[PDB]
Parts: sequence; structure tokens; C-alpha cells
Amino acid sequence: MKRESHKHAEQARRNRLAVALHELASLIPAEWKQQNVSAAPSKATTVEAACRYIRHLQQNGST
Amino acid sequence: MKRESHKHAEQARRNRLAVALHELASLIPAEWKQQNVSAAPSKATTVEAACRYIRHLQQNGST
DNA sequence: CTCACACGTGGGACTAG
DNA sequence: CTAGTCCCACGTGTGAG
Repeated sequence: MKRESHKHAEQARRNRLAVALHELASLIPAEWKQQNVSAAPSKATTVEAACRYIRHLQQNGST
Repeated sequence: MKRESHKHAEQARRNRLAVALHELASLIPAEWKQQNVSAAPSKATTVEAACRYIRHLQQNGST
């Protein structure tokens, strides 16, 4: 039963979710992801602010 | 000594990272995605994407 | 303690024999 | 049926502070 690999595999898989996610804040220019309620530089929070630098960025109507 | 049952501490906390991936999905452009090689619609595979957009949105107009 | 975390695990679409 | 892929998510033993 390939769960034997599914391990070696679904690890590589769950890993991808990291390399990249890592590589988001890795260069979230918006360094405020450095300064706030941030209870963890690893997933969630970083991603909360990760959507943020974009959230600033999606400003499309300069007066 | 909830060193087993503390359980919920994971997902009840994980939930954020879920939607973090999700708001990361709200301000990302489907219309963009055509550029990106389809990976599969996953809670990992698209963290890949938010980078793409972001890495991009930065140098907007530069020529 | 409270956090955050990476492992296995059963797994349920989907596909190729 | 049989198993090989996908990627989802829970339940945890652990380090860290």
C-alpha cells in the first residue's frame, strides 16, 4: 500500500506549501509583517500581512 | 497536561492560516492565473501564485 | 504555559490496468 | 477490483521562551 511512499510523498507535498509560503514573507517587501500582533513568523500571520502588501498594492484610483 | 488533547489548539488556530491562504486568494486575479502554469487548485499550490502577482505588481509601469 | 510545527494517516475524486 | 497519483486535514510528540 503506497502510503509507504505517500509519506515520503505527502511530505514533499506538505513541504511545497512551505518553500513557497516561506518565500512569500521572504520578500514581502511590506516589512510591517515584522511589526505587529504577529504571534508567529511561519504561517497564518505572515500570510495575513502577506495579503496586506498586496492589499495596499491593490489601491487603484489615485487622486 | 493536555499533551495530547490540547488538539484543537492546532486547527482552531490553523483556521487562520487557512483563510490567510484564502485572503491571499481574494486579492489575487483569476485573469492573471492564465499566465501561470496550472498547478492544481490547492491550499498550497496557490501560495505559489500570490508570489507571482506580488513579485509582479511591484514594478508596475517601469519601462 | 502557550506557540507554533512538522510527522502519518486514513483518505475520498480520478485515473490507468 | 488494484494500485498509483493529489492534495486536506486532523492529533501529536517537542523544541523555545
